[PDB]
Order: sequence, then C-alpha cells, then structure tokens
Amino acid sequence: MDTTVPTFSLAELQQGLHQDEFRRCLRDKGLFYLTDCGLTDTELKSAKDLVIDFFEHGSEAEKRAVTSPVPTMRRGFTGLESYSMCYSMGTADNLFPSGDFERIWTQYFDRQYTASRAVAREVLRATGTEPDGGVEAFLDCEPLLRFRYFPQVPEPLRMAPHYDLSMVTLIQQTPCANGFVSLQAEVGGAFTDLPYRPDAVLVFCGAIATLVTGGQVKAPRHHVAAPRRDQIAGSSRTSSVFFLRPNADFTFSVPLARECGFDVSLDGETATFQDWI
Ligand SMILES: CC1(C)S[C@@H]2[C@H](NC(=O)[C@@H](N)c3ccccc3)C(=O)N2[C@H]1C(=O)O
Ligand SMILES: [Fe+3]
Repeated sequence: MDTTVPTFSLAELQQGLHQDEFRRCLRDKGLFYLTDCGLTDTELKSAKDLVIDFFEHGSEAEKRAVTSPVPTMRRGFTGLESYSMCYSMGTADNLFPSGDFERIWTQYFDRQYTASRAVAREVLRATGTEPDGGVEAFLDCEPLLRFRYFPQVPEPLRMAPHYDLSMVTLIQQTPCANGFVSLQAEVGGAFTDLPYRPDAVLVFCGAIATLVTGGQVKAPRHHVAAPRRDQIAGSSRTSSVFFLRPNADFTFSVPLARECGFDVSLDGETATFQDWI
C-alpha cells in the first residue's frame, strides 16, 4: 500500500523532532531524502564541472596517468579514452589530475563523509544502538565515493534489484533534461522513482544498518534502470554515491544475518566484513 518517500531535515532530527515518523520509516522503508545537512547543489555542480572538464580536455597521456590500474583498485577513472565514465576515491591512495582537482574533490569527499557520519549517528540513536567499541570508532571507517557521468550521443540489459553493503549510502544526482528517473526502489511492495530533489540528498540504509541495529532497520532493494532507444534526447546525468562502509574487522552474528534474506556466503558462527567480499 504505502509507496511514498519522506523528507526530513537533519537539524530538525537532532533536536528530537519527528521521532516516531523517523523510527517507523527506518523499520518499514530504510530510505529517505534529507535536507539541512551540510551539502549543497553548488558544491556538487563544481565537483562535477571539474570532472567533466577533465573528461573533455585532458591530454591522452594525462588520462593514462590516472586511469585505474586494475578493477580492484577502485580509485581513479574508467571509460574516458579511445556504458559510461566513472571516478572513485577513498580516504587514501587516491589519484589526481591536478592540484585544484585534489583540493575540490578532497573537500567534497570530507563533506560527504561528515554528512554520512551524521546521518548514521542519527540512525543509531533513533534505535538505541551502541555498537561494540562505541559509535565513534564504528563510524570512523573505510568509505568510498563513486561518481558516475553519463554523457550524451545519438547514432539494454536490465540488472536486478540489490541492497547495498553499507551502513548508509548518500546519493546526489543531477537531473535529466527529459524528466527520466533512472533510479528506482521498492517501497511497500512497489517500484517508486527517486528523482533529483532541490537541496535534498537521497539516503539508503544498507545491510550493515540492518545487522548493527539487530534487525530494526530495513535495507531497501533498488536498481538503476538504463533508458531505452527512445528517451535519449537530453538524458545526460550524473550521480554521486557515497558508501559509508565499516572497517574490515567489524563483526556480526550469522544467526541474525540470514534471518533477513542476505547472501549466506560463509559457513561459520560469526564473521567479519572483508571476507564477505
Ligand atoms: C548503482 C549503485 C548506486 S549501487 C551499485 C553497487 N553497490 C554495491 O553493490 C556495493 N555494495 C559494492 C560496490 C563495490 C564493490 C562491492 C560492493 C555499485 O557499485 N553500484 C552503484 C554505482 O552506481 O556505482
Ligand atoms: Fe546500490
């Protein structure tokens, strides 16, 4: 029945407002838009503008020097040379075309990481959860930021819904000129579209939220629908996805894990994050 996605301000949540609405949302939907956390459309536009700049005007040699050496190294670019381009970075071992690039993207990462820690803090507090070793050690982690740009042109294997392997994930997207929403999830047994919203950021909870809160938070299945050969006049878009992932050494009791419906990939009593990849 219920297929709407609520918006909340983070400031408002930190002041004890909307406690019930937010508790229920987490348990029943695991996803929500969020205002008044320290991100801006502008910050995003400028990080984007700088990447696209490089994509178009970068020497062939410059590009080689920061293309990702191997798929394992999820750092640097992919798909920019001679179904789209992609830039990835983490807390370290990053690759960088220029000095001003380093500064803008390092700052955009820190900001995204500060926001995503803040949201996570709120998700734990709402469900009364103190992970072992404390909230802060848990939240001080090994995150990853994938930015992805789909350019234009004019001259489709539908992948299946997944849940994310993250405490939380934050998505900012620029829109499509043609109104096409490429991002969909399951809210109350239906597929709901999740557009760009002005000065909001989309937030999925993930497996680790479910695990860490003892089952209290849902991790919604979602997928990125590509467009067909008919709605591509004005369908350039970007998204910026930030995975707040735990430290490899984090652990969870396996009775509880399969109890939800996640890939039982290890045959043990309890386990850690890293081997589950
Ligand atoms: C479409 C998405 C927003 S979600 C999807 C997927 N997320 C995961 O499975 C994630 N837990 C993961 C990432 C990398 C290695 C192992 C596991 C991913 O990556 N895609 C994103 C994207 O556009 O880059
Ligand atoms: Fe995902």
